[PDB]
Amino acid sequence: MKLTIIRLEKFSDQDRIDLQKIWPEYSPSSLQVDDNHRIYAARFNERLLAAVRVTLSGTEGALDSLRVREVTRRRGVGQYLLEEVLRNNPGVSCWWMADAGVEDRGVMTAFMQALGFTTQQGGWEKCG
Ligand SMILES: CC(C)(COP(=O)(O)OP(=O)(O)OC[C@H]1O[C@@H](n2cnc3c(N)ncnc32)[C@H](O)[C@@H]1OP(=O)(O)O)[C@@H](O)C(=O)NCCC(=O)NCCS
Repeated sequence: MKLTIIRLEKFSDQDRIDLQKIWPEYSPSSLQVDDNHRIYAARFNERLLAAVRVTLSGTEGALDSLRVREVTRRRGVGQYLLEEVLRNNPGVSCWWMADAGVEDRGVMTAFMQALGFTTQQGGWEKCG
């Protein structure tokens, strides 16, 4: 079982629907990425199991939003994905994770602490 993390360089209307299924509060924008704003899609067996948006502004890593499917509250997928990103993106020493006003942040921080992130003055930081 390997989580296939794909980079969303092109958005079909099929992807469009499933993305809105992951973010039911998000009105369908243009869905437009660049070499900095990089949206990665973790598809486990063809289907979206997790979605994360990382804005690599230069060599700085800004992690905004991350949603794994609700049922996947413990299946390695989340940490696997985060580690995978940090293992395939070298040089980026400053990983900054936004809180995004998430209320499941209690659970999120528990995930963060057990994975290897620290909370500093308004968000999670991982310099390394
Ligand atoms: C929270 C969430 C990431 C758990 O997803 P996941 O892919 O199962 O995460 P993992 O399986 O990698 O993490 C389980 C590990 O995280 C840590 N952890 C601690 N508390 C945890 C918790 N309450 N839930 C999940 N992981 C937790 C542990 O180290 C655990 O390791 P273990 O399985 O060996 O015990 C998933 O439910 C999710 O993404 N939901 C929220 C998406 C969302 O709405 N986010 C807002 C973006 S605005």
